[PDB]
Order: sequence, then C-alpha cells, then structure tokens
Amino acid sequence: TQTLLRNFGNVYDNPVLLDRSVTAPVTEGFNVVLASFQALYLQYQKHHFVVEGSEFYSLHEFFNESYNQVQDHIHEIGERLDGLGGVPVATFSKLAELTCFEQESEGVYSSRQMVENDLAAEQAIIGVIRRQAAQAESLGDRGTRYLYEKILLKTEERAYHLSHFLAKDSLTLGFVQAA
Amino acid sequence: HHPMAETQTLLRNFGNVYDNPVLLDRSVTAPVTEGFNVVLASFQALYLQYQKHHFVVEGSEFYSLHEFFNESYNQVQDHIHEIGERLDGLGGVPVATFSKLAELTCFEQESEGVYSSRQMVENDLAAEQAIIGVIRRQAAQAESLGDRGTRYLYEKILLKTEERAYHLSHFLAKDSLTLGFVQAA
Amino acid sequence: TQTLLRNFGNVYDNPVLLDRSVTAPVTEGFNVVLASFQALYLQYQKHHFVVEGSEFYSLHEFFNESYNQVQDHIHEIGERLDGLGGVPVATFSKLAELTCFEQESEGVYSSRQMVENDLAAEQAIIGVIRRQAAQAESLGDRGTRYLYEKILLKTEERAYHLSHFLAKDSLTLGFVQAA
Amino acid sequence: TQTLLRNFGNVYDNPVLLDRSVTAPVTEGFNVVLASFQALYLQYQKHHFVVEGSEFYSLHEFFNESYNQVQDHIHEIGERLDGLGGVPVATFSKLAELTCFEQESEGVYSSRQMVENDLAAEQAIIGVIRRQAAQAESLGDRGTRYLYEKILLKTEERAYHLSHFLAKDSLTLGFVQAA
Amino acid sequence: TQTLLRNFGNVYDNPVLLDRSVTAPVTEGFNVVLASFQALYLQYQKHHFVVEGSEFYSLHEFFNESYNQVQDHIHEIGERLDGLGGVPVATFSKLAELTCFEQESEGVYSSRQMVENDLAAEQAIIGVIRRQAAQAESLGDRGTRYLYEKILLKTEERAYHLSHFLAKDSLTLGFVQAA
Amino acid sequence: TQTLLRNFGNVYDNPVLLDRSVTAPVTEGFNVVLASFQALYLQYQKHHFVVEGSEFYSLHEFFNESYNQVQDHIHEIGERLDGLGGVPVATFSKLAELTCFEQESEGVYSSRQMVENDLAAEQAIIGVIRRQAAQAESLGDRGTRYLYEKILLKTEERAYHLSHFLAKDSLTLGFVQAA
Amino acid sequence: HHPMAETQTLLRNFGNVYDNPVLLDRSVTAPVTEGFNVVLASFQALYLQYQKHHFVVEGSEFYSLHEFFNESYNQVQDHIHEIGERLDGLGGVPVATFSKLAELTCFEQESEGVYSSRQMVENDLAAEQAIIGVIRRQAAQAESLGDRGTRYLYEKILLKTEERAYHLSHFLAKDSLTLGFVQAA
Amino acid sequence: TQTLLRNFGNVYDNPVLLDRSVTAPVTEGFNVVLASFQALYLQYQKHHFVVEGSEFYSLHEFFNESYNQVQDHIHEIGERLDGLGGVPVATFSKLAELTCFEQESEGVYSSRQMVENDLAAEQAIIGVIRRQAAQAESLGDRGTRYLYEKILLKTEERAYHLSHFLAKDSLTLGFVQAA
Amino acid sequence: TQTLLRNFGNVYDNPVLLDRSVTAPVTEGFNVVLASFQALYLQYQKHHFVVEGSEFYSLHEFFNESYNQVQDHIHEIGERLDGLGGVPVATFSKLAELTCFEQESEGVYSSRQMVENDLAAEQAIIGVIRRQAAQAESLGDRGTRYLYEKILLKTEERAYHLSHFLAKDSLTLGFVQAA
Amino acid sequence: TQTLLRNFGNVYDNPVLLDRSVTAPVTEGFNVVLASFQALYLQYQKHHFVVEGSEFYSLHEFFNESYNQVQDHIHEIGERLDGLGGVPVATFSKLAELTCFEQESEGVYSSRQMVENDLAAEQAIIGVIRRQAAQAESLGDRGTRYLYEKILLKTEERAYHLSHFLAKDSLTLGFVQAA
Amino acid sequence: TQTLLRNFGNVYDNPVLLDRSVTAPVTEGFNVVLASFQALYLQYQKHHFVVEGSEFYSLHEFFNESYNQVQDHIHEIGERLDGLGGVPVATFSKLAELTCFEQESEGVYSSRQMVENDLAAEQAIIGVIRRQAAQAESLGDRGTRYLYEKILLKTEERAYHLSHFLAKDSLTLGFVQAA
Repeated sequence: TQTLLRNFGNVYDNPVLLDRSVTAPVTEGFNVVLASFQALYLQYQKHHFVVEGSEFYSLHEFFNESYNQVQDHIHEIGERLDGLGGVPVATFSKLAELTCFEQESEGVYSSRQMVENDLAAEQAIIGVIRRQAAQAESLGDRGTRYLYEKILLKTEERAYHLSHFLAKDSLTLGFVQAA
Repeated sequence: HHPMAETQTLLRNFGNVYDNPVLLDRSVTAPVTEGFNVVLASFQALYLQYQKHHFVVEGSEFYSLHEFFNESYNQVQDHIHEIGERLDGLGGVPVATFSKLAELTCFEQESEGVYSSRQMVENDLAAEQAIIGVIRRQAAQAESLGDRGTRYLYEKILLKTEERAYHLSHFLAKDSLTLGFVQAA
Repeated sequence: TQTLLRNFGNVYDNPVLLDRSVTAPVTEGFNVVLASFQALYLQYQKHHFVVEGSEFYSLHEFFNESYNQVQDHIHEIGERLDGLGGVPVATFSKLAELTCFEQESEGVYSSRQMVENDLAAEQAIIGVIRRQAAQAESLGDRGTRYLYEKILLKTEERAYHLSHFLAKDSLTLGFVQAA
Repeated sequence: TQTLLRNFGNVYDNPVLLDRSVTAPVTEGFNVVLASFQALYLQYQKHHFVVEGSEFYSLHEFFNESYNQVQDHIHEIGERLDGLGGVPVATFSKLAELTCFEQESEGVYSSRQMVENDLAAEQAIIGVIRRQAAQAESLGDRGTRYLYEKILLKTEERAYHLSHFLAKDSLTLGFVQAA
Repeated sequence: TQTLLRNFGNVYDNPVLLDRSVTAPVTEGFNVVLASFQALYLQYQKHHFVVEGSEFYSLHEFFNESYNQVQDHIHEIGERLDGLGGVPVATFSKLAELTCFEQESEGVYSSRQMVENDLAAEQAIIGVIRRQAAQAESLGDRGTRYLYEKILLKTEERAYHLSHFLAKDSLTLGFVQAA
Repeated sequence: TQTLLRNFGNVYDNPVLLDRSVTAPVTEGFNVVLASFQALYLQYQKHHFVVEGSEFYSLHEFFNESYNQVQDHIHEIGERLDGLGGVPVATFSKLAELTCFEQESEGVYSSRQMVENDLAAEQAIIGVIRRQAAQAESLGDRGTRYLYEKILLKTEERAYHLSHFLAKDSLTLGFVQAA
Repeated sequence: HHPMAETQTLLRNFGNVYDNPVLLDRSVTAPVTEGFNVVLASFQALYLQYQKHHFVVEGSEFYSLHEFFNESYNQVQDHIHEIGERLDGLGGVPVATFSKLAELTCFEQESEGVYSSRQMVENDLAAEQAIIGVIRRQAAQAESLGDRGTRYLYEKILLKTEERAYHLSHFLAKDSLTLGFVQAA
Repeated sequence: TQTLLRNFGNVYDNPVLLDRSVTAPVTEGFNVVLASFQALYLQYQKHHFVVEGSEFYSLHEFFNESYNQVQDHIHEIGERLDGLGGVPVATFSKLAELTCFEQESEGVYSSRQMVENDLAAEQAIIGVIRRQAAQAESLGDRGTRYLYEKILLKTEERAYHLSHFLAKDSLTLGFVQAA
Repeated sequence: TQTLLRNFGNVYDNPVLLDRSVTAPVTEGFNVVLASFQALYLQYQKHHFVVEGSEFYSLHEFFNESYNQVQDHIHEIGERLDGLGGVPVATFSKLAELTCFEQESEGVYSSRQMVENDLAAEQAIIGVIRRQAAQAESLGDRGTRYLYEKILLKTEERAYHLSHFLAKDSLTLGFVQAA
Repeated sequence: TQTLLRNFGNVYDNPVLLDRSVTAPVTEGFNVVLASFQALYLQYQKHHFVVEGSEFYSLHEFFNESYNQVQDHIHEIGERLDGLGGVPVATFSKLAELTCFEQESEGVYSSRQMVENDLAAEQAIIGVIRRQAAQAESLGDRGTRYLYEKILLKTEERAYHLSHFLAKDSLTLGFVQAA
Repeated sequence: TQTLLRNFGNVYDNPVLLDRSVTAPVTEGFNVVLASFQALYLQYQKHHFVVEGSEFYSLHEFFNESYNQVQDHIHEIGERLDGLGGVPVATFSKLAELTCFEQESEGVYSSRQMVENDLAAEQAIIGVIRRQAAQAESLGDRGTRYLYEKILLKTEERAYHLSHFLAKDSLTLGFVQAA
C-alpha cells in the first residue's frame, strides 16, 4: 500500500541459472495453477462446511483432507514461482481472472453436485498441469517438471476418490428401491 | 434451454438463514451469521495476504518474517475453520466465491506486486486492526442477543488476533542491533 | 548351498520340548490357517482397491484395517510354525490348495457382495481356528492354544463388523423408498 | 460370488482424461507388476520366517523391511490401476500366471540361496518396471512414469543390499580357512 | 533390618477370594519362576556385556532385548505373587537355591556356548512354566494360568530365536571351508 | 423413542457360528458384568471427585486410573455382547437391577471407607467373572472365556492395589502414636 | 560524570503507558496494565514460594507434595508469560526488579527458613486466595472498560488458580488412611 | 507463616556422608548462585516480554530459550542445596542481597543494551561458578563440582551467543551507511 | 567352543591404550560396584513388590524409578568393565561376595525399615564410588572418573529422596497424636 | 585381508542390469557431485560456527538446516554410487581435486560474503547436477535421473533462500541511512 | 572470497573471561581434534557406503551410528572453538595438515581392514583428547576439560565396539574349519 518494488506480470532475476525466456512462461503458468488451486481450496473448504446428509461424516473428512493437500500444492508453487523471479497472484479479482475453472456459485448444493463440481475442477487443473509439465520439460526446467509431476499424481488421486464417491453402488441397494 | 432454467439445483440460497439445532431464534442467527460472513471474508483476504508475504518477503530479516507470516496465515486458517463450521451450524450459508469475498471483506487487500518488508508488515497490521474492530462489534452483538457460544468463540479469536497485532507492531519498532554500527536516519 | 535343506510337509526339530507327534499336526494346521489368511489378505486388499459408491470411504478404510490385522496374524503364525519345526507354505499353488475358503473370482462385485464374501471367509477361518485351538489344547501345546484364542477374538470382531455393514438399516430410509 | 459388475481383462472409464488407448496397456502392465510384487512379498516373508544360522538376525530384519516395502509398492500400484479404470488381479491362479519370475519352491533353502533367489526376482521386476516406465512416458502418462521411477529406485536399492549380502567377504576370514 | 512383619515361606491373606490351598502352591511356584528368571536376566545381561566376534553386533542387541523381556516377566510375577499373599524371593542365596537351572560359571565363553547356555536355561524355564500353568488351571486360578501362558509364548519365542542362531548355516559357506 | 427393532432380553442372530443356546446365557451374563462395571465406574469417579486428606493426591490419581480401566472393560464387553446378538443394558433403572453390588450411598465417606467399598465391589465382580468364564469355557465360547480372563487379571490387580492402600503401615508410624 | 547523567538510555519509562496496536484507548490500557503488573508481581512471588516448597518439602507425603508444587509453579510460570506479553502489547512496562516486585505483590512471601508441610500448604492457599481476589477485581474492570481479550485471559487464569486452591484445600483436610491404625488427636 | 523448623543461614544434616565443614560453604555458595540465576531469569524474561525492533523475533526466541535454561539450573541447584542440608533462598529482599550482579533497572532499554546487560550478568555468574567449582573440588564434593561444570558449559555457551548478537556485522551493511 | 576363553579375576587386552596396571584395579572396582548395584536393584524391586500402607502408591512408584535408574548404572558399568578388558561378575555367589552392603533379609519389613535399608545401601555405594573415582583420577583413567561422577550424582540424589521420606513431618500431624 | 579389493577410478559389477558403459560415467559424475557436496557441507558448517552480528541467529539456524540437507544428499549419492559398482571418494586430496567449486579460504568473512559464497557454490552444483541428470536420461538410468531431480529441487530451493538473504531490503531502512 | 575480517591461526577476544594464554593453546588443540574427527567422519561414512559381505548389515548400521556421533563431536568442538575466539579449520588442505591420523587410501578394503583402520584412528584421537583434556585442566578451562571427557567416553566406547568386531570368535566356528 504505497511504493511498488516489483510489478505483477513482470519476471525478475533468479539465482538458479535459468534464462528469463524459461522463467517467464514457467512463472506465468505457475500463477494460473496457483489461482486455480486457490479457487479449489475455497470450494473444498466450503464443501467441508456445508455438506450434510447420510454420508456427510465421510465427505466432511474427505473435503478437509483435500483442501489441506491443495494448500500444500499452493505453498510449493508460490515458493518456487517467487524463487524463479515471478510475482505471485493474491487478489480476489486476479485470482478470478486466472483460475482455469469457475467456482461453484454461492448457495448450498447436494452432496452429489458438490462432488461433481470438485471432480470437474480437478480435471481442469489436470489439463493445465500436464501442459505446464510438458512446457517445463521442453524448456529444460527439470525441477519444475518434477514438482508438477508430484502434484499431478496427488491431483489424479483426488479425482479417483471423487469418482468413487459418485459411483452407482451402495450397501443400501440391498433394501431400498433402485431408480 | 432457457437462460432462467435451473441447472445445478440449490438447497440453501445464499443470503438466507435456515433452521438450526441449538434452540436459537432467527432474530439471533440472522445477524450472527451475517457478521460471521464478514469476518470469514476478511480472514480469507488476510490469509491470502499473509501467504503472499510469506512467498515474497526478502532481505536481511526475511528468515524470521517468512516464518512469522507462515505461522500467522496458519492461525488465520484455524479461525476460518471455526467460523465456517459454526456459521453453517447456525443455519447460514458461508461465502466462498472471489467476487463475494471481495464485497464482504472489511479491509482492502494489498495490490498485486511486491512491496517492501516494512510496507507488508504495515499492511498486515492495518488488516488485523480492521478485523479487531469487527470482531469486537460482533462479540458485543452476540452478547446482547444471548449467543454465548458465539461470543466466546469471538473472544478466543480476538485474543489471538490481538497477539498477531502485538507482534506486527514489534517488527515495526525503530530499534535494531545494527544501530550500534550503522548511521541512524 | 543350492539344495533343499528341509522338505515341505515334514516336521523337523524344535527347541521347546514338544514331541514331534504334537508339532506335526499343529504345524500342518498352522499351514491351513496361514494359507486361508493369505487368501483373505489378498481379498480384503482387492476390496480396498476397488470398492466404490456412496459408502466407499468407510469401506475403503475398514478393508485396509482388516488386511493389516490379517497380516499381523500371518506374521505370528508363520514365526511360530517355523519355530515348532514346520515348513511354512508360500507358493500360489499350495496356498490355493490349503485355503479353507475359495477366493472371490476375478472381476468387480458390488460392495454388498464383497462384504458378504469377506464374512463367509472369516466364518470359514473361525471354524478352522476353533478346531485347531481344541487340538492344541488336547495335545498339550498351550502356547499355540493361547495364540489361536487371541487371533480368534480379533477374527470374531471382524465378523461382527462385517455383519453390521450388511444390516438392513440406513439413515437414508427416512427419505428413500424401501424394498 | 454372484453378479459381476466389471470383468477382469477389460478397462473401464477413468476420471483423469486419459484415453483407453493409454489406460489399457498401462493397467495391463500394472497387473503384471502387481502380481510379481505379490510373489516377491510372499517369498521375502517366507525368508523372514525360515532364515537361520549365524547371520539370521540381520537377514530376518532385512527380509521384514523388504516385504514391508514391497507391500507399499503393491498398495500404490493397485490404487492407481483401479483409478485408471483397470481391474486388479487377486486370485492365486492369476497371480501365478502374471508374475514375471517363478517363486522359490516349497521347502527351506540355505540363506545364500534365499538371497540369490530374491536378487533374481528383483532383477526380473527391474526389467519390467523399466519397460513399463518407458511405455508410460511414450504414451503421455506422467503420473504413472513418475510412480514407476519412485518404485524403481527402491527396488534397485533392495538389489544393492542383496548383492552386498552375497559378497565374498567376512570378518571371519581373519580366523577361518577360506575355500 | 530389624522387626519382620511377614515371614518368607508363609502365605498370608489375599483380596481376590482364593483359598490358601490355592495360593500356597501357586506362590511357591511363582518364587521358583521368579528366581529362575533372575538367574536368566543376569546371564543374558552378562552375555550382552561380553559377547564379541563377527556376529557380536546382532547378538549384543538380541541379548539386550531378551533380558529386558525377562525383566518384564519378573515384574509381572512379583506383583502377582505379592497380590496373592506370598513373599517374593530377593536374596542371592535364596535365588540360587530356587532357580531351576544353574547359571553359567564366571568367565567368558564363546558366543556359541553362551547361546547354548541360554537355550538350555529357557528350556528349563519352559518346563516349570508348563507345570505351574497346569497347576493353576487345576486349582481354579485362571488369572495365574493366563499370565503363565502369556509368558510361555514369549519364552518359547526366545528359544526359537536361540535355536536359529545355532543353526549350521551361514552366508560365509559360499567362500569358507566347511568342517 | 418410537419403534423398537429389537427387544431387551431377547438374543438375536450372530455371525460367528455360535448357537443361541450359547449366546443367550453368555450375553445375559455380559449384561450383569456390564451393569456392575457401570456401577463401579460411577463409584470410582465419585471417589476421584471427592477424596481429600493427607494421601488424597495418590488416591485421586489411582481412582482415575481405575475408572479409566473399568471403562475399557465396559467397551470390550458391550461390543462383544452386541456382536453375539445381545442387547446391552443402558438405563439407570435396569443397571441398578443387574449390578452385582450395591453402589455406595450418596454423600462423602472417609478415604478408608471409599477404598473398602471399592474393594468389596471388585470382589463381587471377580466372583461373577469367574462364574461367567467357567460357563463360557463349558459352552465352547473360547473368545468370551479369554476376554473374561484378560479382564479378570486387571480386576484382581485393582483389588491388590486397594488392599495395599488399606494395610496398617505408614511412614508416619515413626513419629505418631499408634492406636 | 555527574550523578544525574544518563548511562544506559531509556526508551520506555516504568510507570508510564505507551501506544498499543489494538485500538484501545489509554483510559483502558493504563488501568489494565497497572493491574497486570500487580498480578505479575504476585505470581512471581508465588512462583518463588511454590518452588521453595518443591525444594524443601519432606516427610511422609513429600513425594506427592513435591510433584504438586512443581506442577503448580510451572502453571504459575505460564500465567506470568501470558500476562507479561499482553502487558507489553498494550503499551505497559512490566515489572522485573526484586524491590518493585516486593512492593506490588498482593501477598507477603513466606519468611526465609523451613516450615512444616501443613504450614507451606496453608501459605500457598492464602497466596492463591489473595490472587483470586485481585483477578476477580481486574476481570470486572476489564469487562467494564471493554477489554474483552483481557477479561477472557483473566478468566482462563482464574479457573486454573481456583483449581490449585481446591487441591491445596484437599491436602489440608482432616482425613487420612492412617486414621485406621493411629491415634486421632 | 508461624513456627520455623529450620533457620535460614544454618546447615543441617545430610544423607550423603559429607561433613558440615564441606556442606556449609558449599550450600552458602549455592545460595549465591541460586539468587544470581533468579535475578537473571527475571531479566531474560523481561527482555523476552519487551524486546522490539527489526531483529526482535530472533531475540524474543533466544531470551525465552535462555530463561528456560536458567530455570533448569535453578532447579538443579535448589534440589542439591536442600539435599546437602542447606536452606534455599526465596524472598525478594534476600535474593537482592545475594545476587552477584545488579538487575537491569525498571524501564525498557534498547535491544543492544539488553543483550549487553545479559552478557555482563552471565560473566558475573561464570566467575562465581568457577570459584565454587574450585572450592567443591578442593573440599572433595565431586558431585557438586561436576554439577557446576555442567552448568558452567551452558552458561559459557549463552555468553558466546550474546557476544555473537553484539558483533558489528549485518547483512544490511551491503546497502546502509556504516557509522 | 565349549571351553573358557577368559578367566574371571584376570584382565585382558583393551583397545583404549590404558596400561593393564590401570585396568586391573579399575575393573576390580567396577565389579564391586556392579555387584553392589545388583544387590540394590534386587532390593528396590522387592520393595516395589511388597510395599503397602498409607503411602504405598508413592513409594511403589519411587522404588520402580529407583531400580530402573540402578539398572542403567549397571549397564554402563558392565559395558565399560568389559571394554577395559575385565570380566564382569554375574553369579549369585560371587555377587554376594562382592557387594559392599548386605541385602535385606527375606521376609517383609515396614515401609520405614525398607526406606532405611535402601538409604544405608546407597550410602555404602556412595563410599565405594568416591574411592573408585579418586583411584581412576590418580591412575589417569578420565573416562572412568567421569562415568563415576555421573553415577555418583544420581546416587546422591536417590539418597536425598530417601532421607525426605524418612523425615518426621506429615500432613497428618494436624489431626493425629504425635509421639 | 590387508590388500585393496577394488581400485578407485574403476567400475565393478552391479546387480541392477546396467551396462558398465552406463555405470562408469554415472559413477564418475556421482563422485564429482559427492566431492562438491562434501566441500559445501564443510563450508556451511563453518558458516554455522562463525556467523555473527545482527542476524546471526537466523543465519546460524539456516546454515545448520542447509548442511544437514547436504549431508542427506551425500548419503543418497554414496549409497547409489557404490550400488552401481563405483568406488566413492573419501580422501581430502581427492575431494579437493573433484569439487566443482573452490572452498572459501581459511579465516572469517562477513555474513554477506559467506552467503554469497554459499550461493556461488550451490550454483556450481546446480550446473553439474543438470548435466549429470541429462546424461543419466540419455544413457537409460532412470533411477539416477530421478534421484538427481529430487536433489536438484532441494538445491534450487537453498539457492532461492540464499538470494533472499542477500536482497537489498530490511526493516531497518525505516530508520537508518541508506547507501 | 574477498575481505577477511579475521585470520586463521590467530585467537581473538572471548566473552567468558579466559586469558588468551589459555584460549590460544586450547583453540589450537580443538582445531587438531576437529580436523581428526572430520577425517574420521569421512572414513566411517566411506565404510558405511562400501562395506559388504556376510556381516555387512550390522557393520553398515554401526558405521552410520558412528559417523553420526562423530558429527555431534564436531558440532560441539566447532561451536566452542569459535566461542573462545578461535577460527575453525574447514578447507581440505588444512584438514589434511592437522588430522592426527592418515585417512585410509582411496579404494575398497576388506571389512576387517576397514574396522582395523577405524580402530587405529579412534586410538590416535584418544591420545590427543587425553593430552588436550590434561592441558585444559592445568590451564583452568573446566568447560573444555569437561567437554573433552564427554567426548572421550564416547570415543572409547566406539573403540570397544570396533575391538569386539575384530575378536576371533564366531557362531560359524561350530561348522567351518578354523585357520
């Protein structure tokens, strides 16, 4: 709140011998992924707060595990983005601009809708991560490629879990009428 | 389909208060949950700002500041968790979208870009102070309305928030071990 | 160093002063129980991997706890079996021959069917453990009798839990059509 | 044990935006590696139970550590194989069909022969993991490639340790007759 | 060192509703097992201090684990013996009188002889524990019978381990001359 | 508080292959022991709250350790009682009916009276446990017999400790007038 | 130099209140911090006394008393830490010298020498009671002045202090297992 | 607060076979060191409360570590002083009389002045400890000599750290004007 | 492998460059201290088992802490004694010969007598440790001197505690008849 | 047993099926990276010992964290290097020959110079690790490539931190003269 | 790498009231011991990496424990040397100059030769530590003397353990031909 030292959207020097021709696209991509994960952190946390119904106890725990993991991804991305000379996004307006998926609207939806929304979000992020990992590989930034692969594996795992929640099976099918 | 047709069907609508299981009247839970959403949004703003500061702080005292900013946004996250759970418990609908968070926060986030460590600490202190003001107002309201649990929760959070403000103030004080061998302004 | 030192199916010396007339049938029985628990470990672990649907999170956890406990039983049995001069079973073909229940067929079944299959397996094993405990008692091998009783109690406990999963009650009965 | 939902040998849908042209070969390969590791888990565990003689205390511990680590590999593989829409192997007969090495025969061998057998098993598995990692890389499954590399490093480490046990050196050479 | 309250060799009252016809023989037996375990604790500890040579690191650890476990047996026995109204043995002379095996003579023996001596000691103790467990069972002292069975299983396990150390196998047989 | 599914006093099915001719008397006995332990939990907890005087600090801690242990017994009994098809007691009136000892009257008694009351309670429970263990043994329910023996040993140990508190010895006898 | 020349230069002067970062007026922070210094001094006195008792207690119940006195002075140390940090945060200057501590404590420390275990426990109880009185007064003051964080902090400390008083009272009660076989007075 | 049993300044009996010609000077010295450490505990704690400015976070932590360590020294000294028959100092007035350095005056000084004051205090205490250690050695109280040496090493280490804080170096010298 | 390799009472080689003229008397003394601590371990443990009456809970705990600490001393002494080329004592007869105090006679004494007996034992051991520390110092074995001083301080501390138990003070003096 | 078994500079057998044409250059490179990290471990540790001045507390901690992390890298590299049939460097002279950066000269430099020197060292090592990772990839040694990428990411992270320490910002700029 | 503040080989001021007539020889000696321990750390670590053969598992662990302990000695020495105003050695060339033993040559030796080399190194270090402790004592630096005695005891312990590994005893002597 006064005199800027470094401007958002510019890439500055780094101490790890990468050219700014590498760090500019790499940090731009990191900001997209950071914004997307902030959007997803907020959404999972909302889901944690509001989920109700017969399986809410397990969903409540899963949503908490999930936003904690997303928070870890955020921490690793922000630290590396800054390390490489980038300026990390932090304002609501810019986060909204950069996120690769649109957050769930305000209000409370069903547990199935929440899980669907989280899965579509993870899928959007998977797409971006794969693109950014390929770019890092091509540009010779192994550290970034490896970091993205670690995060990708965890992200794919969350998607697996979400898919499991949505599957059309239940112990109740033994004594309730199927659709 | 028609633009006004409902895809994704809402159960609770934002801005409205629903039933609660703890025998509090809506005359209590409506203002209490409205206030919780302001505090929630403000703490989300501050979490993001402290975390930004954690990422970007540099210079001669950055190691201590880096750790302090991490501790601080972790604590703010704990406040957020307690508020959101109770807000929902009382029948309210917690805010979660970037646009509404920006509308409800009681202070304006630091602009994009990187500022000095002193400016960052000043910005965090001004944010904590804004939040202190709202928490005191909301705690008094909860007291007057008979919501003891909310009043107590706010007092727990207030004490931690005041503590962060004390630390921020200490970082800003015009003293340093370096004064023994550098030229004072 | 290339030749067999002990042959499967024979009992050798033991250092705990038990007659080979005791250790032969005791270790033969341990091998049946070992094989049965390997079969069940594999089945629980499969169930852990594939279970899906509305209660999958709790079932996923339960199946993991269960195969970890079964693995502990296997460890205790194998160590004691060798200690008593027996040769423990370890090949796929012989495990299939000795197991007291037939593994679930390859493919994926419903969560209710998986739970039913695990319960039937635990019940087969309970039967064998009771017979082997009685034998150890009769033959004067207190240590084996006691070990089996410890394992029996845990095995009975898993059966209780499985039966709870199968019971025809749910929170959903308040708002879904029964039958 | 009644109505199959999904058939072994088929690949189904996944939630991580991979084409079945990728997930079919990847999950087929995972099932070979899963079966191989189950064979090795059983063999290491056998070795833990039966190893004896002057260095048995160290070997006993090493074999325990090793089958625990192999069990972790199995858990990771099974979870991912299922996530990608595959059906994991779990029956004795199919495991025997798919394993890339032949288990040690029933009976007890010498400590040196057990260690040689475990080393040959790790080496077979190393070969398959390398082929499957190269495949994952070529097909664009970074998550799978990365997971295999993590597992490869640990597997290579076990091979190093087995090789060290076999080396023709001992403190006893100071006072016993060398061959 | 002045005025005795209770005399060694007498059984006094107990608070667990057992007749002195039961507690007299039970506590007499506990004192034999207590003395035997004190003898074995001292012997294992000696072995821990003095064991040397090519496998001493493993033997050193094993002997430490073993005397720690024996100390736990002693604690349980002494507490129960006192609870049942008995007076526990504690003097060197009486311990020597009651132990069911003769301690290793002063001096240092070879590692193989130390292990043989510990095995013979465990075997003597196994015999007494079995007789005392049978007695407790016949007299209706279930608590005592159960405690002995717990201790028996651990004692048998130590005997298995000692037997494994003595087995005529070694990795060194690949490159040293066998007798 | 509306429509009963299962009635108190009836035994239902179990999944561990025991006949209802076994589980009826076994679960009836478990309810007596459960009620008795609830009575004792409440009494120990009261004693924890109200004990005062020169040794209150140690007594306060002992009473807390004791009711925590009794709570563990309760947990194990209730779970098994339900597992075997029984319906566990939980109302104040029925607990009062089934307890094998009468709770201390309301009010605060001396520390010695409290300890005496707890000892008489443990002694009542010991009697019932031994009877129920014998029954389980006779009826072939090994798991129940073993569970009771574990609990019996802990219960006897509490009785030993209580007896120790009551003994007519004190460090104060060196400088206070004896009765 | 002249005796009135300043060697070691003071930044804050004892007895005065400076700025705080938590939006409380000096009309609040002056009496609040004055009271905190009394409570701080009183707890330092009690820490020293409990620790003395820990060192010197002997006799038939000394093992339990020894442990209790240790637990107690550790807890008092925690109270001291919370008070001192908040006192400074609010702009006050915490007392630390032996002379001023002796002036401000709300009870008189036990005299040098060794007393009986009963007398030691009586002295500790009387000290806790003095401190309970001051804490209740200071909590009421904080409430009336609108310093919720201070009021809450004092209530946390009060509950622990009351708990120590309950335990002390229990040690003093005229009951013992020995009454079954020794002559009552 | 009534009838003294033992008087301050007198030395009483001890149970460790030291003559009162030893314990009188040893305990007198322990009281000087105890008083000095209480003075320093209070001063470090004050510094913890009041330190502010650009390095306050590290200083705040250091001052807390330091007064915790001083508290440990106090505990060891008081226990041993009493053990040897001495009466430990505890009143503000007597502490002020016996401390070997004068506490910082009331008020808040600069961080550099605080660190200087703490260093001068540690230096005073080092002097006394060395004198008292030499005395203990001369008088044959090895335990006291050893205790003082343990405390001396920690005290010297605090002095090293304080000296490091005061040194005329800073990362800021790269971009601020030197004096 | 059956014959003695080292004889009791003789010193053998050491690897720490100490003359056998040092290690002979040092290890002879270690054996006296070892035997004395074995005697005290047994005595404290007896006291732990049998102590009863109004303060038994605290005494029970103290005796356990004490014999655990004595066991640590024994471990350090035995290891160092062997390290220096000595042969550690381990038989009942030789332990009785070397202990520097006579064990409490069989039977049960009062709590005050037990505490008095433990104090007399600690005092005997303090005497020997001081003599052996002085010897090690004179002979140039710093390591032994230091080890003894560590043990001495803990031993003195136990003596302090024992003397506190014996002091003629009690909370009960407020309401029982003195003398 | 006195003669060299393997010569430095030669590669020997490996058990992971890699051609010696791979393991020779891979292990040669590991030795350069090992030597470079030993040089850096020593330098960071020196910096830890000697750093002083206004920010020394944070720098002291950072240097410790850093050399602990470097030590972990050394451990992983040395183990793998030996595993692949290489001989690891360990002598001062050869370490000096192989390190990819020159250690700071003896004596003490300013905190800013120490940090600059550590940054230059990390940057030299980053260069070598990237070259060696690329080589491992090209030669088909995935495990080595992956290990290097893990180490690279941690090494890049230390470089980020060092550069943060060096940045021309401070809280002191608010009240000291710039330039 | 620019402007020295302090020169190697000079002693500067200290804050613990020791004359430079004391700190000069003390810090010179600390640098010899520091260099010797760095040499030994590197040698033990090498041995950890390369040890192989029938007892390698135990030796591998022992060497790891040993270099970890040596690293702790180094940390303590460097911190104290700096505290006393000395400049610690850190370059390969100077370390080689100051070490009191010559490192093992590059290459791999047998396990027995490695253990012999480590023992000779410990023995060289024991000699220097004893001389430096005597010096510290004579010069009045109690802190330094005490620190050396702590380190001496651990160093002697490592020498005991190495000696035990070298002893001409093995379990294998029961079935292999002795030289």
